[PDB]
Amino acid sequence: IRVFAIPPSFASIFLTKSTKLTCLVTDLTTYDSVTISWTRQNGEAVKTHTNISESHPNATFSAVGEASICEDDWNSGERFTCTVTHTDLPSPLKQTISRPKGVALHRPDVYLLPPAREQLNLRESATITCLVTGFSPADVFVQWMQRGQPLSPEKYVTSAPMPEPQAPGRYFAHSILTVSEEEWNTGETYTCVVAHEALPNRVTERTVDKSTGKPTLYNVSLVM
Amino acid sequence: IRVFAIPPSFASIFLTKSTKLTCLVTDLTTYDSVTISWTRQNGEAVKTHTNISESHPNATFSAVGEASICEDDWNSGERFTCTVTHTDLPSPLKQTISRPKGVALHRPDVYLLPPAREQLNLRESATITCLVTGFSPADVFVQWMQRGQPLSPEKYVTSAPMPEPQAPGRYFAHSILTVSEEEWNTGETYTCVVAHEALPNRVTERTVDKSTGKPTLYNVSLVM
Amino acid sequence: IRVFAIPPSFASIFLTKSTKLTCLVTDLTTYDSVTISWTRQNGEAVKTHTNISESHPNATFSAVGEASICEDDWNSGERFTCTVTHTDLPSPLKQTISRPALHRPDVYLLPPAREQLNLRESATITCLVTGFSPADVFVQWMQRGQPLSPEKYVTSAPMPEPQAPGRYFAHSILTVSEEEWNTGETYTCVVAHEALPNRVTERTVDKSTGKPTLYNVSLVM
Ligand SMILES: *[C@@H]1O[C@H](CO)[C@@H](O)[C@H](O)[C@H]1NC(C)=O
Ligand SMILES: *[C@@H]1O[C@H](CO)[C@@H](O)[C@H](O)[C@H]1NC(C)=O
Ligand SMILES: *[C@@H]1O[C@H](CO)[C@@H](O)[C@H](O)[C@H]1NC(C)=O
Repeated sequence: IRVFAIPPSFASIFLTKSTKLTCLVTDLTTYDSVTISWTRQNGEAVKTHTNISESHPNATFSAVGEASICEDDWNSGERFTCTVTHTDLPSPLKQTISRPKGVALHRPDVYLLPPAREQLNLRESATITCLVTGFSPADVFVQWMQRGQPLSPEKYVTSAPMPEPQAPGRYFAHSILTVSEEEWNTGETYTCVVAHEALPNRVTERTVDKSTGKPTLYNVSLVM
Repeated sequence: IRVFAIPPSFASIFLTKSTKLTCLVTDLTTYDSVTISWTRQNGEAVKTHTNISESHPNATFSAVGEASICEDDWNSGERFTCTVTHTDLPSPLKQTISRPKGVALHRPDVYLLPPAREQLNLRESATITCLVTGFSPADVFVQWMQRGQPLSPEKYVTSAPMPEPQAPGRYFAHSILTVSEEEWNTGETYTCVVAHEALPNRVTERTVDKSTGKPTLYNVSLVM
Repeated sequence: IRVFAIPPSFASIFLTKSTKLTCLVTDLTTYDSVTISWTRQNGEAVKTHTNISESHPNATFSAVGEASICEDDWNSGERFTCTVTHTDLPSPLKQTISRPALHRPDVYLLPPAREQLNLRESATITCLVTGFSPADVFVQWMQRGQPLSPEKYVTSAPMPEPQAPGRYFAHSILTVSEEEWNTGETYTCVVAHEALPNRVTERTVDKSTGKPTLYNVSLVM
């Protein structure tokens, strides 16, 4: 008898802008016509929690409860409660979840690092790493665009926010993208956008192409 | 007694992120006891309002109503209805606002333009000019940010979007920022963010500095 | 019960060089048998106003008065008056108009951004007209001497300048293909504004406005 609550984080909002919060019911015996509800602080009602899933063939419990909310009732501090009643535990169970205010917010420095000359001199495939350093709290959304056209998410891989070594309560994350290096010899655009809550407009874009940190070599200084 | 619907445009529900619909009435007698009621299509209860304007000099009056809603509720077009009831009206007066759907969407190709070499010869004050072209519908937002932090909202002037010459349904707007010749000749990178309802993260940005017209491989100088 | 005129602007003089006075009536309920009378300050007669107007489509009336007066009395302030004699009024009403600091624009053209000459399909040249007062410059665009069509450029209105107190700015964009602008193509923009001494300024940009003309560096393989 556990009831968990999976909330929507910044990666889940910003990918969709359609905040849906999920109440997970697990650890019972396999009974049908489950009774769950999603309620506010003031006891009202929401969208129905359709798309019930299958149960478990290892005989644990499976029920989800969704509700589509819009964002300001999730940030202002309204607690959202999933209520659970059934045949095993027919007593009213309350699982409350909200957004836990009381944490700082610093802005992510983003550096997009171009592929190293050891990697390119094989001429097989290059990987570009967007480094999203310095920020707090967690839950950043890193995604990649190839000149105003979002790349397929089978291609990049974002890390998880692991806490920074020398910085106190901050984080970092990474996101690598494997370009075929034949596409990097034309060297098009490759911008990395990073959606955090502490930015001014909440979206930062950095870009790197084949000639970005290249210094000037041929300093011709003719004098007369 | 004329009524005016001022629906929040995309500029207004982007720069505050606090969608806030308002409606006004002019040509009204200078008497107290205003009621301006907002409602939905189904008829729930909305936020109240205060801060009613003072008298007109021409023995007339104007009253104002402010509320707050959700953004998906705008994009769903629940035509919110504001009704005037007073001790000087003969009849109920009303307006129904919505989202005017039935429109295309198009991407603003921002281009940031660095000042004319004629103007960095007089040596007082440049004018950097973000050109925001190609979009549809109207109502783009442009904001200038120098080194993360935003510049003062009266050091730059966005125009109003005007229909582009050959392409029919598209528009263009401009925005100019004035710097002096000492701020430009250090470089400062001067970002120009463009907020528009057809961009994937709804915020794009460009940047220029005085080393952008350079060819940055050769530094061909010339001394005397 | 009002009458508003359409006085000549600088764009109304300079585009046509056939300056004219026009005035329309409003808030008057619809009727017929109206007379509008264009009349000078000292009362002498004018060009005979013709081309009678129609009713308003909002249950009211409009009426038009035409005239063609040359520039010396308009630039000095002949307070031109268009009298309405209606049926709503047995009191005929005289509505006068007039032509009421002077700085000069600094036209700078700006050649298209190098981000735009990678698409190779459109380029936008942008005649920035900053500094002037009063409003309503007339900007137009001449290509190789012969003036370009009025459907290949736009121009905003004046909009008051950010830091300057009572001075304006304007803009005008002219769209060319990349094959046009990458083959020479002088593209003069000419501002027409009264506080200029000659009353016209014109400036030019081709592709080669910036290479420094002593040296000429190339990058060969
Ligand atoms: C490039 O040449 C200029 C021309 O005199 C010289 O002053 C400068 O030191 C050189 N820069 C570098 C990085 O070598
Ligand atoms: C580039 O050339 C300028 C021109 O004098 C010179 O002052 C500067 O030091 C040079 N810089 C580099 C990085 O080559
Ligand atoms: C320099 O001049 C030569 C001949 O006039 C020409 O071939 C070359 O293209 C010029 N340089 C550039 C960058 O166009």
